[PDB]
Amino acid sequence: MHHHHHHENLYFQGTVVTTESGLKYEDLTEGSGAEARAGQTVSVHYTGWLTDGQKFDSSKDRNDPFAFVLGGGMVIKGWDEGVQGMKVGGVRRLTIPPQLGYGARGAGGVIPPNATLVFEVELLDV
Ligand SMILES: O=C(NCc1cccnc1)[C@H](Cc1ccc(F)cc1)NC(=O)[C@@H]1CCCCN1S(=O)(=O)Cc1ccc(F)cc1
Repeated sequence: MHHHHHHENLYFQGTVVTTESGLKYEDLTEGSGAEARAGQTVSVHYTGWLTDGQKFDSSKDRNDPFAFVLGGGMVIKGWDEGVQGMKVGGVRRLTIPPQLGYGARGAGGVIPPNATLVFEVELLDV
């Protein structure tokens, strides 16, 4: 029988994980609550930037939070992969390569073709 070892949970400080897809992430704060898993409707706060510091979007007050079905293709691939394994209360920084973001199409004329994206995401509910 396989057992989980919780390495990334125990030694998260200053740790940048690079996955087989090429996505990179770092837990800035480890969450205390439940774990995000595929199939769940999750709610989050977020800020997105280009590598050079230009902000392109944020979960501003309004009536947010932002919510989506994990693993269901409602968002960019780096988010469907990156949010899985976060715990409620956690803040996670995602560095997303263009293939896991908007690729060569870009978005709205604000995010250019072939852009790497940086996001800081806070998990509120699962
Ligand atoms: O595109 C989406 N899904 C389609 C899809 C599915 C599979 C693969 N590829 C695409 C969603 C839905 C959305 C579209 C447009 C919006 F304006 C707002 C939401 N978005 C996102 O996935 C990311 C990540 C989660 C927070 C929102 N953003 S985001 O901040 O980058 C958007 C943005 C981009 C450029 C801007 F100038 C401003 C906002």
